[PDB]
Amino acid sequence: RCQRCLLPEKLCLCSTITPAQAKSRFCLLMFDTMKPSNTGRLIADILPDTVAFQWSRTEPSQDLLDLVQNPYYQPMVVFPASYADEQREVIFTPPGKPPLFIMLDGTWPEARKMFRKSPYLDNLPVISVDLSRLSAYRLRQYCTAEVAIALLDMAGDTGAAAGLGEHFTRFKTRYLAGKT
Amino acid sequence: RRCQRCLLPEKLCLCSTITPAQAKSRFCLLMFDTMKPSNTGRLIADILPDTVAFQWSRTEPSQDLLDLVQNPYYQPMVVFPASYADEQREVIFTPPAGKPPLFIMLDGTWPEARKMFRKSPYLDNLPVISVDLSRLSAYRLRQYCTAEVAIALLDMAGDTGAAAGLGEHFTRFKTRYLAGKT
Ligand SMILES: CSC[C@H]1O[C@@H](n2cnc3c(N)ncnc32)[C@H](O)[C@@H]1O
Ligand SMILES: CSC[C@H]1O[C@@H](n2cnc3c(N)ncnc32)[C@H](O)[C@@H]1O
Ligand SMILES: [Zn+2]
Ligand SMILES: [Zn+2]
Repeated sequence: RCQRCLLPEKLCLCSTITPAQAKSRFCLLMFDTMKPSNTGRLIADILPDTVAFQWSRTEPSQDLLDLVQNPYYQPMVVFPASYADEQREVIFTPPGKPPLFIMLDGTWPEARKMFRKSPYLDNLPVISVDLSRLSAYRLRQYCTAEVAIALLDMAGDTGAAAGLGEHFTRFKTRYLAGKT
Repeated sequence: RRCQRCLLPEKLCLCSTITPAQAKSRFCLLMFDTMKPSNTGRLIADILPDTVAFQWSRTEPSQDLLDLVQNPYYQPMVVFPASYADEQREVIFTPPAGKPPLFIMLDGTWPEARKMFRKSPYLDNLPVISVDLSRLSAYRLRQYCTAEVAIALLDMAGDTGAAAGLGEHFTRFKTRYLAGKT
């Protein structure tokens, strides 16, 4: 197995990676800090400015707090609108200020716990994802990578959205064939 | 649900990725019947579109096939393991210089290629070329199928650009063929 791409050495895709540029930026809030089937790591392959943090219940990192409170960005929590309280601001599109998409990586019981017990995210708006936009990139819950492609298209980053789609498709195919 | 041109599930269609190459060598596929997706001889035509294919016949060979294996513009070779040749049969381990090579492939199952090798009087005066398969290492590829053999022959003839192009195309097909199988 390759160590960079985690695919068996006969199926390495590291030679095919070509990054794209986007006005949007991603922040990965990880619960365990990686398994080969985790799709959030594919985002950094196409957008190397992606930042990642290990989630902590008691003591959040000072690097993380300085980012979500940086007025340069318009931060927003990416989580389905059904899970939000009646007073929580919910939006359906990313507004001038470049978005900072905060993803909650992990299984659904863990992403719910991260959503419910992080006081530093409670004043941020929630963005509900229009997954219908995956049709324009010929893609069919939905993993962290598929949601990211929809967000890039929602913000006008078509070049980066198309790139992540071909890279994600390239990975899924070599992953299935590696099981054979 | 399956693409008609590449014979893979439409979600794994690779037709948009095909880029042809150019080579001094030419291929002639002698086939036993008409297609199963795991048959690899068609990948050669994707990268070298001047490939010609004929249906084998025990009684009446075609005149397009007979005129081509007697056209003195080419140097024709029967691609077959030398172990099955008569002791008087000329055997070679490299394509000669000058005249461009014309590789005659016997595509089918090993009982079918053996029958064609013995019952074709129009092929018996031609030399048998023995393929050097260790050349597949230069293309990161590990008997073998028809397409794998053709990559070696291209390398023996000095057509490295086309040998590499067919290398990617073969790996692409095999990867997407295994994935859609699961
Ligand atoms: C493996 S959990 C997938 C993650 O992607 C994001 N996500 C997935 N589906 C949705 C959705 N329908 N709406 C908003 N965010 C989502 C959330 O960050 C979630 O924790
Ligand atoms: C019978 S299907 C195998 C295909 O690979 C070719 N092939 C496999 N091994 C050899 C070999 N050792 N010498 C020549 N052709 C071979 C065959 O001629 C046919 O095209
Ligand atoms: Zn790799
Ligand atoms: Zn196709």
